[PDB]
Amino acid sequence: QRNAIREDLDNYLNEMGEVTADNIQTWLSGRILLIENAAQNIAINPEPAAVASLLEQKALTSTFMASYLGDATGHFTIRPDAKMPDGFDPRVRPWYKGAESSSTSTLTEPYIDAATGQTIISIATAAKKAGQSVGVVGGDLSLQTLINTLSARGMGYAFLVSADGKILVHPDKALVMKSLKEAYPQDTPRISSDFSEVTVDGKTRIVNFTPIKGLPSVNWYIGLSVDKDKAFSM
Ligand SMILES: CC[C@H](C)[C@H](N)C(=O)O
Repeated sequence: QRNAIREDLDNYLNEMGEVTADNIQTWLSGRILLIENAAQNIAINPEPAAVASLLEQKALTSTFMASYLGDATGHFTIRPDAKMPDGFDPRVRPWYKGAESSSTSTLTEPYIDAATGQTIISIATAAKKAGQSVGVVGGDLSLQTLINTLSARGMGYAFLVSADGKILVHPDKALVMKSLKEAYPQDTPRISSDFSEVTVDGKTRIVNFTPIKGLPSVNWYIGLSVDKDKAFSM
């Protein structure tokens, strides 16, 4: 009976994957624009009084945990202000290196925030004034915000996985920054497969992967994992 509507279930799961990727792409896109705008505006006049005033504005401080500018001399400005660890250097941080490596904006993987000590991600971009970089701007979003975004939509759940197979954001915090192989050792889903049927705790799940279109610099996927019996029962 299943083998007759199995192509049907594929169609629903692909649809659910697409919708989820679309939403995330949309939620991130406005935040990417604010950081880009901040960087465009800094490049206007990169005097440090100006920078501070821009990063203090409510549109940025209500949207990000903090935003900041770092330069090639090692200096930085962060708003809201925070006590940084001794010897903190913005140049070595994943937002800075990421932004300098790309011709456009970028998004980090999860990393440990120097300010709060919590796992976050960052949107970052180089502020270019007339072709020349003047530093890197970024904004921090917490993993909990990202987890909350994903879990909005009883078959299953969504998670965010990079195109290298590293889980970035998953409702089970234990699996954050684990590869697929490490998180699903017994029976590993493969991105190369439209659908991967895997056993988790003696139950079959169906896992697909949907690319998130329209992100700058990164190729990430939405993963969907659904209980096979619940999915078919539907
Ligand atoms: C000023 C940079 C901030 C603190 C960034 N979240 C970092 O951890 O590097």
